[PDB]
Amino acid sequence: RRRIILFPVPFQGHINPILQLANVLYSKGFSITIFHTNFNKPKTSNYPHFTFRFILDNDPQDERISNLPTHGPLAGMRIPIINEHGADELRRELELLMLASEEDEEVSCLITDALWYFAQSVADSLNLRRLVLMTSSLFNFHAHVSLPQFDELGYLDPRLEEQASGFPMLKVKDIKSAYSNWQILKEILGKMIKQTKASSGVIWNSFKELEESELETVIREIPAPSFLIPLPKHLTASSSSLLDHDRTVFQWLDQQPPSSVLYVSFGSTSEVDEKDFLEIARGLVDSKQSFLWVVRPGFVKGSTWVEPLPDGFLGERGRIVKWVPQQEVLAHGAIGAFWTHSGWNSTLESVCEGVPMIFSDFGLDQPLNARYMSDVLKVGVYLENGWERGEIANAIRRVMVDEEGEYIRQNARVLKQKADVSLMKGGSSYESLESLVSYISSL
Ligand SMILES: C[C@@H]1C[C@@]23CC[C@H]4[C@@](C)(CCC[C@@]4(C)C(=O)O)[C@@H]2CC[C@]1(O[C@@H]1O[C@H](CO)[C@@H](O)[C@@H](O[C@@H]2O[C@@H](CO)[C@@H](O)[C@@H](O)[C@@H]2O)[C@H]1O[C@H]1O[C@@H](CO)[C@H](O)[C@H](O)[C@@H]1O)C3
Ligand SMILES: O=c1ccn([C@@H]2O[C@H](COP(=O)(O)OP(=O)(O)O)[C@@H](O)[C@H]2O)c(=O)[nH]1
Repeated sequence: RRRIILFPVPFQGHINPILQLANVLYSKGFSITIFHTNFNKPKTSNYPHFTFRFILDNDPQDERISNLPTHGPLAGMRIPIINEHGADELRRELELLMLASEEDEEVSCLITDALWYFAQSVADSLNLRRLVLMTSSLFNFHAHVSLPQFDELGYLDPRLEEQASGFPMLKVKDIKSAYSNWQILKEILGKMIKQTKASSGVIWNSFKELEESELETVIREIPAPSFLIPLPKHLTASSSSLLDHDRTVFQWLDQQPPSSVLYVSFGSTSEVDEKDFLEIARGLVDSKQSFLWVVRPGFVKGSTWVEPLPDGFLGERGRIVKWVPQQEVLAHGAIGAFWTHSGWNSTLESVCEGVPMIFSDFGLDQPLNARYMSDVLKVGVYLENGWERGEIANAIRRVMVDEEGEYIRQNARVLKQKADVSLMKGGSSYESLESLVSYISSL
């Protein structure tokens, strides 16, 4: 028997695909151990078939992460901090596990988030193969490796509406938004790319017919074999949710006509002004469409939840909730469209459920996802110029009601079908998974 160790980054958009992958590999006969921080841990009782080992932030907590806040932008500093100081502990934990292994059981490989670049040298030092799971798109990676030219052309220094050079898919504004925090980002992205290239293999949460134009960059830039597997088509991430589900939404969805509901969610970490939260509310009401709006407590700066919102302002058409099983909501027949912040997991879930999108973005890979989905695949409409009630309502009605938006709704249905076909015998994702399992088994 063969065991796989997976090591996720402890945030919702990173824990979800890694535990989806773990379940896919378990279904192929591998045993599974998950290394995880105590911070943002998932419910281990949801995974009785996995062994969990909590590392790196056991108390006594290191002076470096002990004081760090658990929410907000600062919470993510754990990532560079662990990258720079976690190697010795990670090596100890891997050796302990390999020493306690049964005789009929070998550890085939370690799979980490690509952001754990420090894990490559640890795994090398144990003669352990490391595979990398990319939680962002191939298009995003193509932009990463093109950063030399970007800085060179002056894109990275504060021409906004012009097509970027040798990247006609993007506007300069997209690059400026995506790489706005350069000094801090440049080092992380450089190290992540370098150690991804040195890995034994790269698993992408995508499928070939989604990102066909980007396959050549990956083959040329990454010498290790790449595997494209659309995880949401195998299973939802419901079991790895870090917050409790409000499942009362399904009884409400069951009262809505098919394709009549706009689902609205801006992810697991974004936050907005009070000024913008109220403009978003006014756009929603102005569209005259039914909506289900997930608002994380903490989404609005300066309020605990939605205190700025007058009582009854959503009316008959709208409901606001703290958190849902998102892919299961997207699969419900009532859903007509998805207003997303363009996180990659949300984007791919909406594609795999065939739901057209309205795109906003909060930086990082989000503006690139929004531009690729709206202009290359044409499965949504991109609100690329702030929050304005009038523009919001027009975008919503264009995707959900206007005859002019029919091609977008049709494109989303066709793309879902292409994803389903990729999982059949002979399809691209079926063959990638088949190859991934035989590759891991040969290690
Ligand atoms: C590893 C990065 C370093 C860091 C932490 C510190 C830093 C930064 C945030 C930037 C500046 C402020 C500061 C200080 C501050 O934390 O607020 C600075 C950038 C980002 C850092 O990682 C981010 O940590 C967030 C939690 O704080 C997560 O929610 C992650 O992302 C979430 O899930 C994804 C699904 O794959 C996305 O789809 C994404 O939409 C979604 O937000 C991850 O985003 C992406 O960063 C992309 C930037 O290029 C990468 O390409 C990766 O692919 C990576 O996925 C955190
Ligand atoms: O109410 C919600 C909102 C989102 N999610 C899940 O949280 C993840 C968000 O990841 P994404 O990459 O889209 O954005 P991030 O939060 O990392 O910015 C996705 O898997 C969603 O299905 C959820 O389960 N319920």
